[PDB]
Amino acid sequence: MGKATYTVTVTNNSNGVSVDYETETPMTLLVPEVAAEVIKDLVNTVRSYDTENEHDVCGW
Amino acid sequence: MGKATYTVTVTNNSNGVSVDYETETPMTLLVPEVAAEVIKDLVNTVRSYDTENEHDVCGW
Repeated sequence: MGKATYTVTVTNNSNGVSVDYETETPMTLLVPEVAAEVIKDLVNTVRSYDTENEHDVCGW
Repeated sequence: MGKATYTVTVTNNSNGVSVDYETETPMTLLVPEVAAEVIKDLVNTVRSYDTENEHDVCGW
């Protein structure tokens, strides 16, 4: 099993919220639009657990 | 114990290499220039181990 994939894990030490996402991106990793979306995607996901559930959205 | 920080890990399932980075970026996480560098930096670091040279641009 030798595929080209990447695992980006984003966790908040302030909220202690961990979030991992498997994304297979070669050069796209260097890409800002992709990296930004990834970083934001991860964060967006981390916050996703904050909003909707466990308390209603407010701060955000 | 109440600090604001984030843990972004980057592992290449293709090279089985992993790289973790602890950075404190609130809104920056959404920023592409920051995320791009964070994503590229992470990758650059992961690849850094692939290259004999272990000197990667990351503030100095």
